[PDB]
Amino acid sequence: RINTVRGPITISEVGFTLTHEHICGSSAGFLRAWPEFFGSREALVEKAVRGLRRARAAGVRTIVDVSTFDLGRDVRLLAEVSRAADVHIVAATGVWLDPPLSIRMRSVEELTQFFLREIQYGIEDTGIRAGIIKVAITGKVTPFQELVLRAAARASLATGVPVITHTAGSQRGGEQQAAIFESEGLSPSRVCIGHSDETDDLSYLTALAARGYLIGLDRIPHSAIGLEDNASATAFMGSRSWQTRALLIKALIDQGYMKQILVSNDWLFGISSYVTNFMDVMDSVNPDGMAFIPLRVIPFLREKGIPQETLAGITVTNPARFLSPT
Amino acid sequence: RINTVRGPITISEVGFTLTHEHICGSSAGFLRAWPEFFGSREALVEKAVRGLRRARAAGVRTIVDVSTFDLGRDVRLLAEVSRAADVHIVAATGVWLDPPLSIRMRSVEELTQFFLREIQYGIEDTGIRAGIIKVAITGKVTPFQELVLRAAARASLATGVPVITHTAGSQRGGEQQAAIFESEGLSPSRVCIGHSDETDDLSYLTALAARGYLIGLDRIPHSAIGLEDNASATAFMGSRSWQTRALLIKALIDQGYMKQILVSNDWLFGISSYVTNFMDVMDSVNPDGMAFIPLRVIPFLREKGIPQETLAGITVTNPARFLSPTL
Ligand SMILES: CCCCCCP(=O)(O)Oc1ccc2ccccc2c1
Ligand SMILES: [Zn+2]
Ligand SMILES: [Zn+2]
Ligand SMILES: [Zn+2]
Ligand SMILES: [Zn+2]
Ligand SMILES: [Zn+2]
Ligand SMILES: [Zn+2]
Repeated sequence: RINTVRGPITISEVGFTLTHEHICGSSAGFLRAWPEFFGSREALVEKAVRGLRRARAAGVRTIVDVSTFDLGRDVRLLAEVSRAADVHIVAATGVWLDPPLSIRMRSVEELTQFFLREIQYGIEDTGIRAGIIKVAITGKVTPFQELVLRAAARASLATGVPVITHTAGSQRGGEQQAAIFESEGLSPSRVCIGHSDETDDLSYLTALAARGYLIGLDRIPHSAIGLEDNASATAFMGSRSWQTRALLIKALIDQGYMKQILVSNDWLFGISSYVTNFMDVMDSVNPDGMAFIPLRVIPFLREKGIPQETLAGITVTNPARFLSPT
Repeated sequence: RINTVRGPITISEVGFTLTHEHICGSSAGFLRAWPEFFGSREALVEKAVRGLRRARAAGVRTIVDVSTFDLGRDVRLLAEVSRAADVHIVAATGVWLDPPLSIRMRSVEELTQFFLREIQYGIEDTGIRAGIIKVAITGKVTPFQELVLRAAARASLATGVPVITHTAGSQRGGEQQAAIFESEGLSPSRVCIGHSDETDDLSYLTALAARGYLIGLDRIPHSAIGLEDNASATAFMGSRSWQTRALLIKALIDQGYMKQILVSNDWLFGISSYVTNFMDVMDSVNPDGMAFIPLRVIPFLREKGIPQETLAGITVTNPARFLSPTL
């Protein structure tokens, strides 16, 4: 069974899953301290519920919200939105790229215990347990990021819960992360190397897939094309089209890797961790939001000749195998 | 009136005040996400209540908790401990040295609104309103720190609440905070230059006091050494003696500046933003906690011949003048 913000669900109940999404990109405590940054908590809930309900109408049954403590994960927000939209949400533990001092001063043993608290006991006082561990690196893994990766591996070996990563920007960091994970004895089948659609290097992707890693092509809608005059947009969403991103799904299917592929939008309903009103720029590129994958990518891949069955395998079977604890 | 975590109090209720303290040094959301770091929330509350009751029995009536959002301020913790200890606590807005992205991406105008929300409306959902604005800088003030200082000046000018600031990693640089604050039209009498006991340069402190700034000699018990192993202990407390620090209080008095002096401990009852078990290092060097000022420093100054009336001016009158909102 998989833990969600509404409690445990069976695999059969998971259904069509977007495995890399967020309700709100933020910082720890920030939504509680300054909800009016989002116009109000109530407005952000309403936006999230309308968006998830549109995704649900397009067939989405589950999302995995990969926001960690330091991305401002608010598990009560997740719970409210999950229940109102009636879509399963899996919450996350782990450490993203903006740890505060109380996180970044911690040893590997301490970080392991924090992730275990979140998976085993619950998040804060809520009893809501994490279903995935999210980690991130920049460039070359920093000493602190290596501690986070080792703690993630150890928490996953203890609980069976999977790890999702990424490397900041379009740097291809999977091989360095995979080295660390394997040094801890973590099976590749527990690890998704995320934001892998940021690169065209198919040799890099195929080799990771061939080792049994899951490949997150999780950014598909993010494109700054047409937004060339917005330098903040280009830095966040890149210059590659969504079709270019989507064709990596095809390329990996064609190389025999369909079982290793996880697809998502990396969308959200509010963001405070970047420039002000960035959500508006995002919303203007992808008015579909989280429904982008079912509504637009899926038919795109069918049209390129991929079998509905192979698409169902990527969007249903792969996420269930990935999320079910081992 | 002055806002506290229990509501508004009158000037005459403020009493002997420690103007630079913390209940817990932490990070935003951390005490809620990992209270077992502190052994438990229940354990942190008990320790804080005992420590504030000790300070109270030593004559303390009010503390100012200068912890900002990014220092992990939990106003519900402050309200709980203030009630159980019967010591008023004034809470803070502002930005310390660990702003997360959602803060460090903000403009001066946005930060001004955030500080105004916490002063005028309340902190989080609690209705508890900040009574001071805390800001911090390093080195040569960074561009982001300059934004924070100007937003603080604008929030103070709109509400009358004062500003407490310091320069981390050096023993001067109040001159940087002063130039920026004055460029915004802020009166120096609304500003305390904190951690001023870290320097031995008295001409520097006297020149700020002559301009009307208040001088925080607020780190007095952090002098302590004897721990020559720890890079941690020294890189944070340092190598001087507390007496030498306390003598800066007498030095400013002798220069005619008694009205400009605020004294405190910069203590806390939990700390997660540095090395694990740093709290135990701090408690071993200063087992008096927040009672160190009234139990050690005040009698030391008395024995150096400072009169009662002067010591009451520093500990009672100056903090009430500082904290009372004055536009
Ligand atoms: C800066 C705050 C955004 C919060 C979203 C967290 P994310 O890391 O999963 O989203 C991003 C945000 C920007 C990215 C830029 C290049 C490559 C991948 C990127 C992923
Ligand atoms: Zn990411
Ligand atoms: Zn992502
Ligand atoms: Zn993401
Ligand atoms: Zn300080
Ligand atoms: Zn201080
Ligand atoms: Zn302090």
